[PDB]
Amino acid sequence: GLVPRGSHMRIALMQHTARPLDPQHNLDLIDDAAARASEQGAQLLLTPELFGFGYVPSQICAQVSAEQVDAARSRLRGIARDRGIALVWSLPGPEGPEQRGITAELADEHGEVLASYQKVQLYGPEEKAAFVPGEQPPPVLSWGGRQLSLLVAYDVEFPEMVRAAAARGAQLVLVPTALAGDETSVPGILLPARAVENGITLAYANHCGPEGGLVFDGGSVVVGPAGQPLGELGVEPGLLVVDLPDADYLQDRRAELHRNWL
Amino acid sequence: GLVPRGSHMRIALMQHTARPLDPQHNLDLIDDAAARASEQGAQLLLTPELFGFGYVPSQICAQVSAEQVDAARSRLRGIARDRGIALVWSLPGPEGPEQRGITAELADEHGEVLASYQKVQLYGPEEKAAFVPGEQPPPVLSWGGRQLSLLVAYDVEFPEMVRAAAARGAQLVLVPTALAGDETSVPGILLPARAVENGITLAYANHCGPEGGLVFDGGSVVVGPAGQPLGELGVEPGLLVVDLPDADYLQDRRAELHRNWL
Repeated sequence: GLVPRGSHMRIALMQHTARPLDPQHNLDLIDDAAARASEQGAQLLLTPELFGFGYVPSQICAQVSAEQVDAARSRLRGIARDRGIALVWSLPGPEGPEQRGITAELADEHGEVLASYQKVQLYGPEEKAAFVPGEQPPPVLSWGGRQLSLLVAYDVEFPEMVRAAAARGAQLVLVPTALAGDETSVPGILLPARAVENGITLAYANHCGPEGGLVFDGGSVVVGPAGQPLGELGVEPGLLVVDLPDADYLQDRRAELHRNWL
Repeated sequence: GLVPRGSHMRIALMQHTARPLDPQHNLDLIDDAAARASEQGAQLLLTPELFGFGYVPSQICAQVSAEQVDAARSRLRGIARDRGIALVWSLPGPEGPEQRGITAELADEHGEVLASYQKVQLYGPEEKAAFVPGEQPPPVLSWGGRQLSLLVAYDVEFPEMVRAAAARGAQLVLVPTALAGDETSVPGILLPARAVENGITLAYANHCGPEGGLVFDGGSVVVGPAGQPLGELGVEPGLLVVDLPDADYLQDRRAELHRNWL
C-alpha cells in the first residue's frame, strides 16, 4: 500500500526458482523482481543464495569460471542502477574456482557495491568441497537510516554469527538463503530466536520449488525484534514487501566469560 | 503411565507458588512434590529458582542469613533422601549475604549433592544488588545414563550459556526459573531454539501465580532436540512428568572465529 506514517524503510524479498547454470534466465528474474519491488516503493531487494547460477555447488565449482561470475556480478550492478533499487545478491566470490567462497553483496540504487561478505559457516560436504569458508566478521554499515549487515544461509543458524553482527551495531540483518528438505525449524524456530535474543530484524530470502536436484522450501520471512513475522511467504514463488517501523541482552551478556567457554 | 519401552529416564518438574520468606511452607511444598513425583516413577525432580525463600531478591539479601540458607539446604538434602528422588533446587549460595550468588544444586536420591552452579547472568537491578554473579562455566556430569548440566533462569536466554554446557557434553540441561510479566517468548521462542541449535533437551521449571509482588507465568516445559515440547504446563500449578526417549552445529561451528567476535 501507501508508505505508512511511522515508516521510512520499505524492503522486498524475492522468492523464486532458479535454473542451474543459466545466469541469463536467473538474472532476468532478479531484474523483473527488482522492477516490481521498485514500483511498489521498496528501497531494497533481497535475493536468495547463489540465485544467479542456481544452488548447484559442485557444478559451480566444476564449470563456472571467474569470468562468468564477474559477468553476472556486472549485470547485477546494472540491475541495481537500472531499476533504481538497493540490491542484495549472492554469488560465488571473485577468485578462482578452488579459491573462492560463497558471497553476499550489497549494492545501492546507483549501482555501487557498498559491502561484501563471505559465508563463514559452509553447509555439508558438497558446499565444503566447492567453496572456501570466509574468515571475516560480518560487515555493518549505515543505509537508509539504520545499521545493516549481511549473513548467508547456514550462518544465521549459529547464534554466534548473528551476535557478531549485532555486537558491531547491526539492526537489520539481510540473509540470502537456499534451504530445502522441509526444514521448518530454521525459519520457524531459529530465526525468531535470533531476532529476539539480539533485539534485531532479520530478512531471510529463499529459493522455492525444484531446482538442482532439490525442492526448496520457500518460507521467506522478515522477523522483527519481538520475534514475530512482519511478513512471510509459503512455498509458492513471491515478492514479499514489508515496511519496517521506525531485557538488554547485548549489554548484560558477559562476553569475557562466554568467549572462553565456546 | 507405565514406563515406556524405549525410555529409561522419567523426570518431573514442580510448578507452584512460593511464599516469600516462609521456607517451612515452601520446603513442605517441594517435599510433597518430591513424594508425588517418586510415586509416578520419576527419578528426578526439578524445582524453580529461589523457591525455598520465594523469589524476593532484596528481602533475601536483607533478611536471610547464611545459617537459614544452610538450614533449608539441609532440609532439601533430606527431602532427596527422604523421598528417594534426585532433586534440583535453587537457593542463595552459602557465603554471607553480600558475597553469595543465586545457585542451583543437584542432589541424588541418597541425599548427596553432586553438582552446584552459580547463576552467571543476573537479571535486572534488584537481582544485581542482592547477589554476586557466578564466574564459572556450567557443570556437566553423568547421571541416569546421560550428561546432565545446570543453568538458572536468565542464563538460558543467552545462547552462549547453553552452548557452554553443550560444548562440555551436556545432553539434558536443567533450569530452575522465576519468570513473570507474561514473557511468552522465553519458553515459546528462546527455549526451543536453544534445544535445536545444540541438539539437546532442556527442562524449565517456573513459579506460577502471585508471589512477592509479581505474578509468575507458569509455562514450565521440557523441550527436546527437535524443539518440540515433550510436555508443558500453563499458568496453573502442576507437576509435569515426562519420559525422555533414549545439521551438526556443535561440530561445524567455527569456535575459533566466534570467540573473538563476541
